[PDB]
Amino acid sequence: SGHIKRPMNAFMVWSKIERRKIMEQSPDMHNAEISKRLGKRWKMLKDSEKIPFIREAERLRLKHMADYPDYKYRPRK
DNA sequence: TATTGTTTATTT
DNA sequence: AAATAAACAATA
Repeated sequence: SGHIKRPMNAFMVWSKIERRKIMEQSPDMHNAEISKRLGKRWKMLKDSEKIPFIREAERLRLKHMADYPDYKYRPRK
């Protein structure tokens, strides 16, 4: 459609993988509960444990700049 | 139907 | 200038 999406931050990068894991082990589980539990877990994670994901987001961000150099975030009502 | 981090938009 | 609001990325 032409709309350029926001880069995934570290929490989104981690959430994708962990949501997939919870889905594989515990299917038939509602997405709101999964988000609540993922938020709690992420808040418990040590900063160092978060390093791979943070950097990964940054990597994606760099790619975003290369793919859409004229891009700026524009939230609209 | 919810979550965190990031950015812009709005109100103070 | 600074506190607050609000949009939004992936996903069942």
